[PDB]
Amino acid sequence: TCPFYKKIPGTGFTVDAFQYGVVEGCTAYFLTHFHSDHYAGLSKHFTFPVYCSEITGNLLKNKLHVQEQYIHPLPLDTECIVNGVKVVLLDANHCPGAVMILFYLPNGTVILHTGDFRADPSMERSLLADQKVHMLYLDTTYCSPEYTFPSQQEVIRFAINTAFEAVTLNPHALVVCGTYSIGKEKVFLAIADVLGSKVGMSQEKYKTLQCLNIPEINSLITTDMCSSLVHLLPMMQINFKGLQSHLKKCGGKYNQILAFRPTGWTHSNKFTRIADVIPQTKGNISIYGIPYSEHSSYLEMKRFVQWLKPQKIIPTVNVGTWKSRSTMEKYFREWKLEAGY
Ligand SMILES: NC(=O)c1ccccc1Nc1ccc(Cl)cc1
Ligand code: NI
Repeated sequence: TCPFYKKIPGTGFTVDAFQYGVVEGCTAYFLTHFHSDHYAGLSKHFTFPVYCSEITGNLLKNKLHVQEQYIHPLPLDTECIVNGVKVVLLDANHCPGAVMILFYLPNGTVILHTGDFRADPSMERSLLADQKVHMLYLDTTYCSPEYTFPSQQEVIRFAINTAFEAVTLNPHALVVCGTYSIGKEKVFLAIADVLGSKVGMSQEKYKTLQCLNIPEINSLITTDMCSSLVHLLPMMQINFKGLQSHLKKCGGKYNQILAFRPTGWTHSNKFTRIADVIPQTKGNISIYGIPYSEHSSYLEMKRFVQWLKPQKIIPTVNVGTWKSRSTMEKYFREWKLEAGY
């Protein structure tokens, strides 16, 4: 059974609703981004129209093998008509190809669905600037004031400086970066650039990256592990056992590993500043957890909502518990009161 918060009222549309079989009355299925919790249920045998970004469409065709006849890519920042309803896709500042969707209902109601997003002041000068939004379907992943983390720029600066220092001190050190989905590509691209290397990876991960429309990508990545001093591995392998095993396979080219695990928020954010972050170390292996978020912090979310001033908010994350739901509702009321709205 499809939950109410994935249905767009007054339309034949659903958002990120592929795991419920045939949804009654749904004439078009929207997909905000290529993360598995959102595409769950899509496969090569799907036979209904899917609306999405160009990048998401590349991944559907090449990774999930969805037939081309059912994939409907739309350009960003452009008014489009879908089954008689005006829609716009906006960049979500999440992972590559991730969008927010604006729906202009026949009755005059306007709905924004954020998908997954990291709110930014630049969104205040998108096509959102024009008009009023009645309903906001909101990515509430980190809707609580304890959720603080640095800018993506500060986190990248830390990674680049850490990697460049380590490898300049020891030219026989290998850098390893963990991954389990698209998103957070800047971490490994920025480290490789400072080291004057391509990023080496599996054939499957190389395929995925070739779908993302990243400029000059052929100059940045490779399947030839031997040529590269920055390697990607599955996130599950970023531990002392997994990294020891990998070092053995490199045939005496390297004698040290510096590894990075990009996480979201962790509790160590409530104690430590980014500049003060230290690794876990065992012998010749060191592992840094870095707080590289592709979701809004509490403060970024609050600013966005107080700027937009929607009439109604519908959370799409943390909706499973009464405690979570009551906590979010109390923050929404605070924000409204403080705004003078
Ligand atoms: N869920 C809601 O819609 C809501 C509930 C309780 C109190 C306020 C609310 N919505 C809101 C908050 C802040 C702003 Cl700026 C605009 C709308
Ligand atoms: Ni996501």
